[PDB]
Formats: sequence, C-alpha cells, structure tokens
Amino acid sequence: DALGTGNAQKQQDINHLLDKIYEPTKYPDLKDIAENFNPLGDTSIYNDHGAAVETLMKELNDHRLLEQRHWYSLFNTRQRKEALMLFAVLNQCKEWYCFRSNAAYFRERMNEGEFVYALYVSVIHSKLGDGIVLPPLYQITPHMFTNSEVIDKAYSAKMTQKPGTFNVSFTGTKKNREQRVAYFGEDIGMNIHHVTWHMDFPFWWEDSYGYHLDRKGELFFWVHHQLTARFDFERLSNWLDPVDELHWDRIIREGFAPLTSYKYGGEFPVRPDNIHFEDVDGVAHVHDLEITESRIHEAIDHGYITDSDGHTIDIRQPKGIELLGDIIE
Amino acid sequence: DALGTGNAQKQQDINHLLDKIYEPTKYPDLKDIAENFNPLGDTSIYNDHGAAVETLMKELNDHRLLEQRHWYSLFNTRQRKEALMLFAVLNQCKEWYCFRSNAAYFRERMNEGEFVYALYVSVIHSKLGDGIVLPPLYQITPHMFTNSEVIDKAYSAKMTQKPGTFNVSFTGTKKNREQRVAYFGEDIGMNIHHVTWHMDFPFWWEDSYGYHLDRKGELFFWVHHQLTARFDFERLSNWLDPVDELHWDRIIREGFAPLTSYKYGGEFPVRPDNIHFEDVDGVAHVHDLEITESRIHEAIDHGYITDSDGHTIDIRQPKGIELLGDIIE
Ligand SMILES: *[C@H]1O[C@H](CO)[C@@H](O[C@@H]2O[C@H](CO)[C@@H](O)[C@H](O)[C@H]2NC(C)=O)[C@H](O)[C@H]1NC(C)=O
Ligand SMILES: *[C@H]1O[C@H](CO)[C@@H](O[C@@H]2O[C@H](CO)[C@@H](O)[C@H](O)[C@H]2NC(C)=O)[C@H](O)[C@H]1NC(C)=O
Ligand SMILES: [Cu+2]
Repeated sequence: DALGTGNAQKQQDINHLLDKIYEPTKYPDLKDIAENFNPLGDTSIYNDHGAAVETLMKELNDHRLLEQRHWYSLFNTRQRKEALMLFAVLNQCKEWYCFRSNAAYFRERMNEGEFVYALYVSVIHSKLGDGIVLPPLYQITPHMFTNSEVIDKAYSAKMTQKPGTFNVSFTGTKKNREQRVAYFGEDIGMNIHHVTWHMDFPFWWEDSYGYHLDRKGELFFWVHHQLTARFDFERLSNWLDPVDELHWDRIIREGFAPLTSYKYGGEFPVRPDNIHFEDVDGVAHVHDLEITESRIHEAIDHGYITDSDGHTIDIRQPKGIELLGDIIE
Repeated sequence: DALGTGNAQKQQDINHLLDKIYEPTKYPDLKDIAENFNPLGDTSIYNDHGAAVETLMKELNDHRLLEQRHWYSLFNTRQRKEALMLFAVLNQCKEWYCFRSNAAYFRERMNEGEFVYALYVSVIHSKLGDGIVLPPLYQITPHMFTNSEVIDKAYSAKMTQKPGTFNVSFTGTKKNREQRVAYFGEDIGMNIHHVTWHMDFPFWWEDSYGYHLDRKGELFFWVHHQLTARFDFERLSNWLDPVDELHWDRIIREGFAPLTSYKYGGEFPVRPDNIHFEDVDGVAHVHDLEITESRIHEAIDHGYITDSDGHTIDIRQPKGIELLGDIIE
C-alpha cells in the first residue's frame, strides 16, 4: 500500500504473496507483518466487527486448521471450509491495509492450497480487488499443470544449478490410445479456464458474501455442455467416435495413468481399465448416486422439483433449467 | 381356581397347562374340562358376548385350524392368525373360570406352538394374569433352545430309562470360524429376552386388544440397536471386525449350519456360504425388498412419511423415529 491503493501496489502486493509459495516469504515487509500483525486488534477494518477473523483465529489457535506443506483438494469438506474461512476475512476488509495484513499473517501459517485458493477467489470476488491481474496458476503452482517428468527435470536443474527449458510430452502411449485427443484436455489454457470458471461462480457461494451470481445454474448447464461438445468435436477430427455416457452399473471401460505428481503428496493414483466402481468410504455409496440420479430424473420427468416441505416448485418454464442446475451440480 | 384367584393357583394352573406339552394332559381336572366344557354356553364370562370364542369354534369346527404335532413359525400369516385367535378368547375372560377352561379346552385340540404362543402372550398382556411367572421357554419346549446332539442324547436317556445331564457344545468348527462370538447368540438368556421383548411389544398388536404399548417404534429402533452394538462389542473382544451390513444385491458371504432340530418338523435347513439371494415363492420377491428399502429411505430423506391419502405426515421431529419404526418393522 500507499496506506491504500495504487494497483501497481495492490498488484505488487499480490505478486509478492504468491511468489515462492512452498516456502516462508522472502519479502521482509510481508514478514514483519507476518509477525507483528494481530487480526484481532482493531475490529474496525472489518465490516464484520471481525467475526470472520475471530473465527479463523479460533481455529488457528486450537490449531485445528490443515497443516502446511501437505496436499489439498477443494473437494475436502474440511479443507474447503478452512480455505473458505480465509476468503471471509480478506472479504470483509475495508481496505488494502486489512488485506495485505491478513494475506501475510495467514499466508505464513495456513496451508498453501487453502492459501492459494483463498487468495484467488478473494481477489476475484471482493470489492477491493479491482486493479489486479492474477499470475497464471500454471506458473505459481506448476505441479498441477506440468507433467511428472518435466517436474523431475526441473528438480535436477535446481540440484545442479544449471538451467534450462524442457519440452513436455503428452500422456499415454500415443499411438496406442485416445491420448490422441490429449492436446485438448491437457492444455494449460483449458485447464486454466476450467478452474477459473468455477472460482468465478463457485458451487459454495451464499448471497451473504455480497451479491448473487446471476444464472449460475444455466451457467453451469452450459459451460459443461460446451466442454462436452468441444471435446466431442476434437474426437471427430481424430477418427474417434463421440463419447460414451458413464453409468453406475457398468465397468469404467476407459482408464488412464496421469503421470502427474503433487508438490507435497506423492504421485496421482492411476486407474486400471475395465474396472468396476467401488463404494468409496467416506464419500458415498455407489448406489447413493443411482438413487440421487433418480430423484433427479423424476424432477425432470414430473414437471416439478419438490423442496423440503413438499412444496412442488415448477420447472416447466424458463427459470427451469437453472433450478435444475442448482440441484444437479 | 378357588372359583377364582389365588395366584399360587393361577400359577399352578399355568404350570399344569405347559407341563409335557407334546402330549395330551395328564392332570385330570384339565381333562374333564377338556371334555366337558363348551366355550359357547354362557357368553357372559366373555366381555365380547363371545365373538372371539365364537370364532375359534367356527374354525375348530370346519377344522381349518393347523394340526397338532406339526411345526409352527409366528412368521406364518395363517399360523399367526390361528395362534392369535386363542389370545383373543383367553383375552376376554372376566375371570380364571374362563381362562383355565379355555386353555384346557383348546390346549387339547389346537396345535402346540399356536398354544404355547397364545398362552404366553395372553398371560403377559391380559388383565387376568398378574400373579404369574411363566416357566422359561428353554425348559417347556427345549427343542428351540438346545442343540441337536443333546437332544438326541436325551432321547436315548429316555429310550433306556437311565438318566443324566449332557454337556452342550457351541456351533461350527470352533477354531475355523466366527463361532467364536457364539457364546453370545446362542445363550438361552438372550434367546429368552429376544422372544420376550417381542411378546411384550408385539408387531401384531392393535389397540382394540386393550391399551396401547407406548413407544414400540422407538422401543423397536433401540432394542435392536442394542443387540447390534452388544454384538459388535463381542466381536471386538474376539479380534473380529465390526459386522458387514447385508445388501440385497450382494452374496450372503457368511453362512452357517445350525445343527438344531424341530420337535415335530426335521432339522433346521442349512445355508452354504457365498450364496446369491433367491426370490422366495410365497413370501416375496427379492426386488420387492429393494423397492421397499427405497420407499423407506425416501421417507427419511424427504422429511415426511406419506400415508394412503397422500397426506405427508412429518417426521422431522421427536415422534419422528417412532413413526419410522412403525413403517420399518
Ligand atoms: C523439444 O522440441 C523443441 C522444439 O521447440 C526442440 O528445440 C529445438 O532444438 C533443436 C536441436 O535439434 C533445434 O534445431 C530447434 O531450432 C529447436 N527449437 C527451439 C524451434 O529450441 C528440442 O530439440 C526438443 N528436445 C529437446 C530432445 O529440447
Ligand atoms: C462336560 O463338562 C463338565 C464341566 O461341568 C464335565 O463334568 C465334570 O466331570 C469331570 C470328570 O472328568 C469332573 O472331574 C468334574 O468335577 C465335572 N464337573 C461337574 C465342575 O460334573 C464333564 O466331564 C464334561 N463331559 C461329560 C465328556 O459330562
Ligand atoms: Cu427382533
């Protein structure tokens, strides 16, 4: 800050914050902040009177938040909850003084993915983040977007201190699969949009956060219909045939080995091909889906979605397809 | 009687009644009653004006009631109906004169299990049975509770008239199974409670019989959750792992051979292990369960049970779990 704004400031601040992210920061201001600040002494910066801050401390305190240098999926109901607590502080800042402070204070003792994930969503949705452009995920946390080989090649570059660029590969045994329409899935661009798309309109949004995203519902319907078409075309251009729809009662015919690795975490598990779906402990039962899919499918077939009271809310009308997306994603 | 009560009377009467039960009685009063009485000549003893008596005679008459010396399960919709007709006579007696009469008259030409079963429930629920303690099932009809070997050993004792006690065994090839947590299932005590529990609050009760059992519903929820925990603990103490929940789409992995025999009836059938469930003629289809289980499971999931009119009766409240038990057992 300029005990405020700029943007080539706001901006600077951000680049510092997501610089070497798997290691304590090297930018000194970020550290005395990191040390000196107390998110709890002038609940005023906070439009909540700092209930959000006060909740994260509580957890950082009982030290019940996920550890640093460990992995993180946004599909973990707790990891998510923790990542999203950071979003609610950064969210209720009146100005840069409260953001930098917090993403500095926190950056330094909350885990990286919760952190990477909170800083981005926050920058994207909060009032205070206008001027900024976020660096591309692919360069901030490259392990999610580069291969496993280039990663190891880069680890060696570093061991030996001799530089240089390595050329990446493509997945399976090209000329042996349908890792022929790979160029599409594996692109750092689509992978970027896919993540952004869902940071722009998150599945977890409540309108307490501030405004309402408009038709995420159709927006969900549509974005995916697009990747599914866009995908189906590439498979056309490759003498391949449109894709199979998946069912829970059948084998997952087509499995792959991703060859990708986590930074802290191990390599991504692989899937053998012609496998039978198993009931996965913790998440949900396979049949649990099969019934979900029917409750779904009956709302489409009935003409109405029925809520909690047994109210039937009609969907044979234009808002239709969006109440369906709210129930389906 | 004392042309009534006592209890060391009521009581006596009962012990006479369930004495050698697979054979006509040897206590003379029980027999001239047995012969001389007519449940139909002083409809007055009866608070029904003897519609109950009058219904059993009707059936004993067309001789359409189950035969004597034959088996009986309480799961047979007719056997049950016949056993429960005895309960409704014994039920509407104004005094001992009507009970002894009937369980004497009947004891002697209705089948034993319908009889054993009616005398007990009747003694347990009817107004007139206060003073009594019932003998333990295990000694009145030992075939349901002792092994097949001890039974045959006792048959020999008898053939030869040389007495004595035999030591019973435990089931499969102990040190070969999970007939290691046998001591629990096979105990004459738990087996006694299990039967009593369901005689105290029967699945067939209507409140016409006289009063309402209070929360059989939660009472059902709970009693079984208890045997299931109590069981799960014993399997802990045996290096065994908590039990598998059963599904209709899977094999019944764990089968057993009971080695038990009926008195009149043959030995209990056995089950081979890793078998596939078959649709059993007469009872119901396997899928018939699979849908039942979903109708169930949707009431839980919806928030309401829906009756016959399509009334939704809410269950997200404290009486909750008991309307669920009324629909589930
Ligand atoms: C990776 O593919 C690139 C294409 O960008 C190759 O880099 C080339 O290096 C060759 C040496 O044979 C030069 O003739 C080209 O001018 C290079 N281009 C940049 C059109 O560097 C590279 O050879 C591949 N392999 C490494 C086996 O980097
Ligand atoms: C059944 O087990 C009992 C344990 O109650 C055994 O009865 C015992 O008989 C032995 C003879 O070896 C005596 O030493 C014990 O005093 C008995 N106890 C009653 C502690 O009788 C019996 O041996 C077993 N078998 C029959 C192979 O009855
Ligand atoms: Cu039971």
